[PDB]
Amino acid sequence: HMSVEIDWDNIRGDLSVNQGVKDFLNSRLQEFELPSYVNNLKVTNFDLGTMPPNVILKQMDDPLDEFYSDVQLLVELDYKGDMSIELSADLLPVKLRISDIGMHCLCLLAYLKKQLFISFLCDVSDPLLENDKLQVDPSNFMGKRALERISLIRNIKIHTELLRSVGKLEEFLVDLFRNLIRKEAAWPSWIDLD
Repeated sequence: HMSVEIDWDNIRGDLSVNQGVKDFLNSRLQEFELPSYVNNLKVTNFDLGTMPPNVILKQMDDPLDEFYSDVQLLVELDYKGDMSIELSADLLPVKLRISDIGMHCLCLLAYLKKQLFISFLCDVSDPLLENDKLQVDPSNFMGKRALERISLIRNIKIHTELLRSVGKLEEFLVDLFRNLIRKEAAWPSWIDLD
C-alpha cells in the first residue's frame, strides 16, 4: 500500500472539528435518562490525541443515499491513542476525564456540501464478519444482523475529582459513552460535522 502522510497537529488543532464533537456529544448526551443523583452533565472539552491513528483506505464511493436531506471513504480505522474527553456534573460538583479510548474498526467517512459524516460500521474483529454476515461493502449492506454487533470502543479509562462509590458512577459513565456512540455515531447513525 502507498501511504500518504498528513499533519496530525493541524487536524488535532482544528477549531471546526473540536467544537463539533463537543456539540455532538452534548447534543446527544442530553437525550438520556440519567439517575436521580446526577445533574448538569456537560462536555467541557474534547481533545483528539497527540497520537495519530493509522488509517487504511478500503474504498472510495459516492456518499450513500441515506444522507438524504462529493466523496465517501470506507476506511479501516485503528485508534490506539490518547484521545481525551473532559466533563462536569453536579450531585457536589465534579470533573471527569475519559481517556485511553481504544478503537479498531471499519468506518464510513462521507464528505459532502461541506459536511462530514462519520459512521462507525463495526469492529474489525467482529465475528459477524466471519462469513459476510454483515455486508459492510456499501456496494445487502449492513442488515438487521447489525444488531448483534460487538462494541466499537475497545479501551476506555476514567478519573474523577471534586467509601469509593465513585466506582458505581465511573461504571455508569463508561456504560453511557459506550451506549451513546453505539446509539448515535455508529451506523445507521453518525457524527455530523462542517
